[PDB]
Amino acid sequence: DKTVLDANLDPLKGKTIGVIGYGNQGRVQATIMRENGLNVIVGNVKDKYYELAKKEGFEVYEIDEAVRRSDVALLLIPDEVMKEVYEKKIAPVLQGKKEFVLDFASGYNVAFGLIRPPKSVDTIMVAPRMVGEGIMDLHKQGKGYPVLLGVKQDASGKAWDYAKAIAKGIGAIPGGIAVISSFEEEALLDLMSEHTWVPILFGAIKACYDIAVKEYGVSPEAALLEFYASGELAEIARLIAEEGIFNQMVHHSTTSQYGTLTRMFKYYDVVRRIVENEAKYIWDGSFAKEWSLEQQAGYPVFYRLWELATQSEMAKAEKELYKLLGRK
Amino acid sequence: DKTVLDANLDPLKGKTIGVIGYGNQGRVQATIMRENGLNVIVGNVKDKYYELAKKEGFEVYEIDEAVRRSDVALLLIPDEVMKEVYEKKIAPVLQGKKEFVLDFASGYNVAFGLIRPPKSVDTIMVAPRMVGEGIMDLHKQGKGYPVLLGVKQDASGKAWDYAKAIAKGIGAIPGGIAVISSFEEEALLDLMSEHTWVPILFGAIKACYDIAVKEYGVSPEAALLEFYASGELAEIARLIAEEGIFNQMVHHSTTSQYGTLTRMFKYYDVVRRIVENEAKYIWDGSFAKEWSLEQQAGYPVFYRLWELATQSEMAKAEKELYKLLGRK
Amino acid sequence: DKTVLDANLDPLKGKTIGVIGYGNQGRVQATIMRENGLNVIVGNVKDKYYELAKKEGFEVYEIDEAVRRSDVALLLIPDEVMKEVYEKKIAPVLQGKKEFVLDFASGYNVAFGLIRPPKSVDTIMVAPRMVGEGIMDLHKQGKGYPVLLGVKQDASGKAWDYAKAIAKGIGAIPGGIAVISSFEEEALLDLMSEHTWVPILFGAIKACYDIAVKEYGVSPEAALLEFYASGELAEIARLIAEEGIFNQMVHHSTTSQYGTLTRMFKYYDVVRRIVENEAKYIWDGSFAKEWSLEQQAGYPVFYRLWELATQSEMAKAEKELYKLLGRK
Amino acid sequence: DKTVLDANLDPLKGKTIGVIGYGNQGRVQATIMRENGLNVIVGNVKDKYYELAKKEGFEVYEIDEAVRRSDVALLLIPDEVMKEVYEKKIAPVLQGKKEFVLDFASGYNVAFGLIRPPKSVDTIMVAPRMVGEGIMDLHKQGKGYPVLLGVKQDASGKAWDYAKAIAKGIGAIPGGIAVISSFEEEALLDLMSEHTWVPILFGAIKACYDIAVKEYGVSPEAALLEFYASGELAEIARLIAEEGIFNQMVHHSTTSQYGTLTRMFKYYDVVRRIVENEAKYIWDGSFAKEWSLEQQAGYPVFYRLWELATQSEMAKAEKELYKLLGRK
Ligand SMILES: NC(=O)C1=CN([C@@H]2O[C@H](COP(=O)(O)OP(=O)(O)OC[C@H]3O[C@@H](n4cnc5c(N)ncnc54)[C@H](O)[C@@H]3O)[C@@H](O)[C@H]2O)C=CC1
Ligand SMILES: NC(=O)C1=CN([C@@H]2O[C@H](COP(=O)(O)OP(=O)(O)OC[C@H]3O[C@@H](n4cnc5c(N)ncnc54)[C@H](O)[C@@H]3O)[C@@H](O)[C@H]2O)C=CC1
Ligand SMILES: NC(=O)C1=CN([C@@H]2O[C@H](COP(=O)(O)OP(=O)(O)OC[C@H]3O[C@@H](n4cnc5c(N)ncnc54)[C@H](O)[C@@H]3O)[C@@H](O)[C@H]2O)C=CC1
Ligand SMILES: NC(=O)C1=CN([C@@H]2O[C@H](COP(=O)(O)OP(=O)(O)OC[C@H]3O[C@@H](n4cnc5c(N)ncnc54)[C@H](O)[C@@H]3O)[C@@H](O)[C@H]2O)C=CC1
Ligand SMILES: O=C(O)C1(C(=O)O)CC1
Ligand SMILES: O=C(O)C1(C(=O)O)CC1
Ligand SMILES: O=C(O)C1(C(=O)O)CC1
Ligand SMILES: O=C(O)C1(C(=O)O)CC1
Ligand SMILES: [Mg+2]
Ligand SMILES: [Mg+2]
Ligand SMILES: [Mg+2]
Ligand SMILES: [Mg+2]
Ligand SMILES: [Mg+2]
Ligand SMILES: [Mg+2]
Ligand SMILES: [Mg+2]
Ligand SMILES: [Mg+2]
Repeated sequence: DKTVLDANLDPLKGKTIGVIGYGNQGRVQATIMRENGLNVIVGNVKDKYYELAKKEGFEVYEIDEAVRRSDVALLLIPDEVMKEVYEKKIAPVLQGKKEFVLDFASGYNVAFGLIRPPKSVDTIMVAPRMVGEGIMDLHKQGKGYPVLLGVKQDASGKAWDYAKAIAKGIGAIPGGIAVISSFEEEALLDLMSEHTWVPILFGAIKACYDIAVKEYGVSPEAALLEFYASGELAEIARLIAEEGIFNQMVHHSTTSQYGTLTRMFKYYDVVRRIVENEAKYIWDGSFAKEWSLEQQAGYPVFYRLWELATQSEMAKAEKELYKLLGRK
Repeated sequence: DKTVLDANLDPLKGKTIGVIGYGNQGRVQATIMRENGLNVIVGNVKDKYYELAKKEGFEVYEIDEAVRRSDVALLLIPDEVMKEVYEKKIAPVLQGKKEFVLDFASGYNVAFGLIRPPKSVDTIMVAPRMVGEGIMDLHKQGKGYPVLLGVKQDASGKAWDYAKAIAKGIGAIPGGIAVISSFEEEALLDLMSEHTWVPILFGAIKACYDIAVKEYGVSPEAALLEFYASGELAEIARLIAEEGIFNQMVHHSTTSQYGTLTRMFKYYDVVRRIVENEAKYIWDGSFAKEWSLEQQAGYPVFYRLWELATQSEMAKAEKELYKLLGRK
Repeated sequence: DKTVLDANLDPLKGKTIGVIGYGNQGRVQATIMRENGLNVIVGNVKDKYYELAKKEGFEVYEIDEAVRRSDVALLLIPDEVMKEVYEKKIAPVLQGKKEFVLDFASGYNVAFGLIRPPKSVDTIMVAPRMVGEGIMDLHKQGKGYPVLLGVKQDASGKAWDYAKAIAKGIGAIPGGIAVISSFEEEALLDLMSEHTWVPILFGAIKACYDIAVKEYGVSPEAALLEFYASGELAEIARLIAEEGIFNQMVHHSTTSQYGTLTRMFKYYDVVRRIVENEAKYIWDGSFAKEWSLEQQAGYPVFYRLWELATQSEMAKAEKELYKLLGRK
Repeated sequence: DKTVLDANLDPLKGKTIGVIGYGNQGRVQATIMRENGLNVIVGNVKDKYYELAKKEGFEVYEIDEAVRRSDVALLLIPDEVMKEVYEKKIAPVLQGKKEFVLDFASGYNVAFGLIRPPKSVDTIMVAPRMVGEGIMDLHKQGKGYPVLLGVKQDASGKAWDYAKAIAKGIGAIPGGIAVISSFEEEALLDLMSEHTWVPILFGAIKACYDIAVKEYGVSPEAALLEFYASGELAEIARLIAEEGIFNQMVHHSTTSQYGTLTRMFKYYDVVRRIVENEAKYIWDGSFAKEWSLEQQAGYPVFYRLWELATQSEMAKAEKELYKLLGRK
């Protein structure tokens, strides 16, 4: 199928590579590649992470300097401010180039047009789905991890093979896999999760707490223990990742199975409508507007919601309890 | 009535005039006026259009220089960025003046307060309704064209006569006509069209295509031919402009007349509600906010909708077909 | 694909052809075919058009006489009364035949069963999409035009090749194209347009006028100029036919693009429902009933709506204005 | 105001007049005019009414003969079939004329386009509002009655003075009055009554009977006596015509006044909506279609409703009762 289990490493050997950032990915992928036999460099804001980068033995010039030396550059930095940084300190230098290849971790800025490099640059993506520490927790096992391949602009007829070259350049295949997919799909997917089932889950838990306490005279401690203060969810998620989402439930009681299945098929349409609405809202570009403007305004809503969440009854009770159990 | 069929040319003879821009209008109106016996100048961004402007024999200083020399200035440039340009490079110079007269092509920026010149400047508008090439396609015929007159600020008791002086200074009357109307009316009108019947028309066509193909098993080619790939609409519009909208239909079949009339009077209320909503949305200033913010954010929605429109089935089919017919 | 770019001319050479009518199509297609090397005749009501037909050098017997001489006949006459004329003056003669081929310009009467010739006649259609003058405006250019091919009844196993023979017999391919499609598709398409986007467009324009005048104190002249009294729509339609519907908008302002796209995607569902309703109403045969009965009753609704449209405020204002501009 | 209290009689003296029909109006108006000093004739179907017409001393040729002799003709015949009769036996003769003037009693057929005489005939209306016997019940009193003047087509610049000449030619002014009004207004008005308050009244009475009998155990006799079997309504209507609709109520009890006024102002909106709907239905021409088709089909609905009304309980009870009181 569309999957790729391993591929070549030719087009990157003989060229220099530009690594922008030394955070989670930057450090991991950079060290991996250096250990994969390639000449590489680093670009970074000269701060604590720069200390750590030059510590681990990576020559780190300024950003634009690392782009002048490299014919490839990977922008392993945030998604909320990258626009300005590209406008000022990268776009000029890039205009001073021919045959360049720019690859990102997230498609937010490109899928929505906030960054439009010239037609003189093959534009690509790949993105893994971990938080990043799992990838060393797998590399020391000699394993490989899964990722999502994308190409935005092709000015060399080689963007795809460059894609797989990079892929193998970071230690994903062989050992994991590599999927191919537009910038658009990656962004859509990453945002659907953050907008559909995570918040629904959290709101459901909060509602259960509130109800159980204010309408059935229950002790906060017991509610917290049942819903999330226990590690039940973690084990369930592990079993899901191992065996499968449904086959996981064989280790439960028949009562749990029955209730879960019935109520799942009973409420499927509601959440379906919700997911439709949110996915549409994303496909159109509305959420990117919303979020960019919330930055420009000074993050008021962010602030207020962070406050309301922590000043809620559930959070205070969780505080007292976690204190009791010694949990920090 | 409020119309004016021709008027004087006195207050502009003896004065210098400031022409900002050499695009469609700028070039046409400027050449017309030079050919109407007036001393004029040009202000322009020094680029290809500046090449063409100095080509056609118009001394072109910098913007602010052309405003220092002139006691009148006309801002024949876009509507999305004009704000900043006025703030930086025009407002200072203007503060260095007394007795100035500023006229625009569109009232967007003034009707909504994005540009508020001092009380030391008679502020006016006029705007034609063509795309611009029709006006030479009429001037070489010695004809005149119609326009909309507006006055925002009067500090000389002469703004209206300056208005008609300008009017005749561009070759509209005699030969066409000149209407008088606020900045507000012009903006309201130009935006109602772009928000009510153009998009409704396009959506209706798209829906007809989709339905005919996915529910009645029709070939894309035939659908495209019927709906818009033919020049039927062009001839209809021409006859409308010539004879009248309804009298135009006498050249149709009685079947078409009957169906059209019945369905027109049948759906009038719906579109009426829609038009009410949109006109209200405009009168209040909401759309200007929406659009300015969409600029500040980086044009995400614009980008995504441009993509969705071109990646639609109808567009791909139109591509294949137009290729077949040799149409570029 | 289903398209055909040129084909044979064999089955019509050696046979006589029956041309019923000398209107727009009749004259054009008849002259074309005579100029394509075929023996042809004409059938016509002996009136001014008969004068013009015998003028241009076409022997014109009576209808039934032209059918007795020909083994093919094409009924290039209206769609509202053709039924009776076929019942009286054509059905008998046709019953006096074997091996006949009848082709029409519109499928209304056949797609809905108002005319059911015998199984002794291969029954076909083709229909172009112009108004008719464009076809000489193309033939003098040596070009060809597009059309829609259909076969209703096959009693010779040759109906399709007769179809393409006729096609080339009228100067469409080579130079244009020829699509194949049932009688049903042609009728459905021609009627969807006349019922969905034309009347919606007109009602939207009318509503905009009414609103702008009665709720924002606008002068009728300016409204008329903006909405349709200008030739803006004609140029837009031309660019659509030339470049494409969406690519056409690149010549507009970004403001117009943004508003149009947003409002198009915002109102797509409403017009979709409307189009569904009307297409269903047509597929079932209801509209044909409606229209036939409106004929039998004496055209009352037709009359009254024609009156209401012309006695509207917009029409009177358009009258005064068109008078001012010299437009007849 | 628009009223006219008396006028001239000149244009009709010296000309012959064509009177079509000898029914209620025909006889009355014809005898009046003969008694007003004018040369007149009659056209009639040769039947009992023809017997009566030639009885009263009016030479009566055939219809077309009476139109050949006259330069004016008045069509004092029904509204359901007049179309055909005009098509066959009047349109030809009329085509054989120049300078003709046709006046009707009702605008149904003309206001809706079922009869469109040539531009060689000044087309007019006037219509009285009685049933016809009241007009002799007034003429023997030397009085005059009110009527509604209308002009459809003017080919002599004299249609209005012909109108008033006719008016005085029938004994309406002086003594009554004459209003001027389109064909459209007359038809609209005559049909609104027959569709709004007459049927509402009857349905209300019927509902009151049904309710009182089936939910409060009342004797049919008493219900019939209260609601309509008494002549209460007749006296009320007389007082309305004499004094005024509201001033009429001073002769009632305060209880009746209070209840009537309160419930009138309480239900005004409902009946207003109903009247709006029906008036719209008429203005468009829909009802004329409905009624013409009900003729063409054979009057099924008419028949069935006539049956249901007479086979109702109320009608049978009214039968028994009217029998008791000797009323036929
Ligand atoms: N756990 C996560 O957050 C994951 C993040 N990603 C992607 O990697 C990127 C990193 O995300 P995070 O590190 O979590 O965000 P973060 O909030 O931790 O960003 C902190 C870093 O951004 C720099 N920075 C902050 N503001 C800056 C400014 N105005 N100008 C220049 N530099 C500035 C700082 O130097 C600092 O090193 C994101 O774009 C995301 O798309 C992908 C997988 C998981
Ligand atoms: N066909 C149309 O678009 C019509 C335009 N108008 C009015 O005339 C004006 C011109 O419209 P268009 O030429 O079509 O827009 P446009 O998109 O073609 O504007 C391009 C011009 O704007 C300049 N420009 C762009 N960005 C700039 C920036 N940041 N700073 C300085 N200059 C910048 C460029 O030098 C370029 O010459 C509009 O404001 C509109 O209200 C009136 C009738 C029709
Ligand atoms: N512009 C258009 O109206 C188009 C028409 N067509 C098709 O071609 C046909 C012609 O349409 P139009 O010429 O526009 O209609 P039309 O209203 O112009 O019809 C006038 C013609 O019909 C004849 N006619 C009228 N009543 C008649 C009657 N009772 N008995 C015998 N002959 C009568 C007349 O002699 C006259 O020549 C239509 O059926 C239509 O399907 C196809 C493309 C465009
Ligand atoms: N009381 C009323 O009905 C009112 C009538 N009018 C108007 O006066 C006219 C007379 O109305 P009515 O006498 O009540 O209608 P009606 O139902 O009494 O019509 C009977 C007359 O119509 C003739 N007739 C019937 N069918 C015919 C046919 N196929 N062909 C030729 N002649 C036919 C008959 O010979 C007969 O003389 C109407 O058109 C109406 O507009 C105006 C005021 C009141
Ligand atoms: O929620 C629980 O504790 C479980 C049960 O079956 O009772 C294991 C799922
Ligand atoms: O849509 C069509 O082709 C028309 C027809 O009457 O059939 C000309 C309007
Ligand atoms: O962008 C504008 O203002 C247009 C107008 O409606 O006049 C050209 C489309
Ligand atoms: O309905 C009645 O009998 C009346 C009353 O007042 O009781 C006279 C009106
Ligand atoms: Mg994710
Ligand atoms: Mg994310
Ligand atoms: Mg416009
Ligand atoms: Mg605009
Ligand atoms: Mg059509
Ligand atoms: Mg049609
Ligand atoms: Mg009446
Ligand atoms: Mg009546």
